[PDB]
Amino acid sequence: DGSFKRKASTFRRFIEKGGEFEPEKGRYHLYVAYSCPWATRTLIVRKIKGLEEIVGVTIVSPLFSAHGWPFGDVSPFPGAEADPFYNAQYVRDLYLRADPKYEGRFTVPVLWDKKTETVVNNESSEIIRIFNTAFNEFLPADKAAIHLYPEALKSEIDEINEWVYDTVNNGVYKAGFATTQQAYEAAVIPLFESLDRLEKILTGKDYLVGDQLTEADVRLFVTIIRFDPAYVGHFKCNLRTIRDGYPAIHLWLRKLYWNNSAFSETCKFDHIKASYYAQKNVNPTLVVPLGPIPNILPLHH
Amino acid sequence: TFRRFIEKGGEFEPEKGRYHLYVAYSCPWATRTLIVRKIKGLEEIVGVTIVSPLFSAHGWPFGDVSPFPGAEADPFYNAQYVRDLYLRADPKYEGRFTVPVLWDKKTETVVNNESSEIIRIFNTAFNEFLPADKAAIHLYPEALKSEIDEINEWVYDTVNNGVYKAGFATTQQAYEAAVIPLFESLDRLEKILTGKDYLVGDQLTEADVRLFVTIIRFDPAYVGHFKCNLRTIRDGYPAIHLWLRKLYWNNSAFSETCKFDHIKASYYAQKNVNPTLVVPLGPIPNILPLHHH
Repeated sequence: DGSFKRKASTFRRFIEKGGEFEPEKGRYHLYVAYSCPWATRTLIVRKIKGLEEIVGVTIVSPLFSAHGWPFGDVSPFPGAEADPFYNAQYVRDLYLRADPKYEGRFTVPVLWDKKTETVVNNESSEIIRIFNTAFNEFLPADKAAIHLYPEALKSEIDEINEWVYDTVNNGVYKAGFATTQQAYEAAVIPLFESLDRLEKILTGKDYLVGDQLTEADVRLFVTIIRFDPAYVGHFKCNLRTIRDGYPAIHLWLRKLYWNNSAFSETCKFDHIKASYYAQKNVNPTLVVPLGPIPNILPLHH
Repeated sequence: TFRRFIEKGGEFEPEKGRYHLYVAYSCPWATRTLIVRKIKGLEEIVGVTIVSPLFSAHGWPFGDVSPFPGAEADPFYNAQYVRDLYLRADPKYEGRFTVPVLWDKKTETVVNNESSEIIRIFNTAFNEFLPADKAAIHLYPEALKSEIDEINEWVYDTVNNGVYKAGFATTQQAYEAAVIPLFESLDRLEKILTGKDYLVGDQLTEADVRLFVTIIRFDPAYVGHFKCNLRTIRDGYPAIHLWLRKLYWNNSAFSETCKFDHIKASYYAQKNVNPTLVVPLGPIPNILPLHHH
């Protein structure tokens, strides 16, 4: 075969009044890696909705090991942190604390409940939607009104998300984790056709849907911001680059990054590059290339 | 120790149909001799055999051993690998079994296996068999020799060898120690070539040939596989990029000897660097058209 098949996330609970997980301040905690785009989704939205003092965060080490994601005391790296709560050493320890029999993959992001010591949700697409409303009572009326998945734009967001996820978000992994030439080509060609499609959508536009920030932008951003700095080279996604092959995408990308601090402050290029290029099965030398220079070009304005 | 020349009255007299080049399209050193062979119109005077680009544990295989489009069988000795030629010439030879090999079919020996000396031989050794315009061509003429040597020195050390020093580095430190001077030399070349068509003397010389074989492989192979990715030629060095496209598109000697499929297959089958053996489909195209902005 040789093709990459992503497994689904199995912690799919929400935070709702009267439910198992009541909205509370200081109760829920996000375990993430700065390198993981899926995890970065939740960080971006945490800052967009102003949840920084309502939902906590721990940064695991970018240096994925044989035991998974280590905490910062186990595999030090600038900005990587120790687990504040269970003296955990690997993200795995969190999962097996929630369920010693759990047999899924030990992925970030983890939206964690400190009260019952379990995983509420480990599906990035649901965590950012939780963040749209679940904590609105702890927010000012205007910050609470922020909603990245609004009803009036829902279907259009869903329609773009479906193929962006399949051929772009996951497409880069299907290309880079392919182990045959046939599997590699079957992923990378649709990837770049989807980029051609996105380029037309974004021509003369600042946002994918409705001329305003939505989760479709967030979800696409975490892949594209990583494209030139890592996916082009390490994952062989190199038919062309964003900065020189897709001017509309490139402009959209630079405006998100440079004009909206939620996108730039959660973007750590050293974590990103260290993580991908430490994958032995793809890059045995473990060398991290010094390029591209820069990680993202200025807006020029 | 195979560093002999072709001169009248010498061990290897200039003769037609006597001398033969064994090369791989993927190797830039070997490609030097292919480019100069066509610049000097030597195609029907000096023969060529294209070995397989799929380098093996036994070295360069011939095309019957490791088939690949355009790779050929050895026409003369049923050789399987390039080493067999070397050991035909001298069973005790203990050097590297490199291409290019400039081979003497008469006495069955290696005349020369140094690409820098082969392309110089080609400047004059066969001029008696050529039309006047091809015979007058000289890529290392006396009046530019010192200038060609000066640029060759650091091009060879930090660019020709440099992409290999970076790409074959096994530590972060060695890698950076190689790639940084590489791109500083490219910055230097960018200045030299701003508003110029040739590195030296406003005319084609071996300096252009020697730089071309590295740069033509830069975006299609060295950027990704050898991590020479601070910036690309096509987007980072417009002067180099123009010089390059003029050589390729205006001079058939540069383009007809350029087989990007051989180049990419050869680099990306290096198991120690790219264990998956996948060959990227990009960049698209391998070299942009001449009238592109």
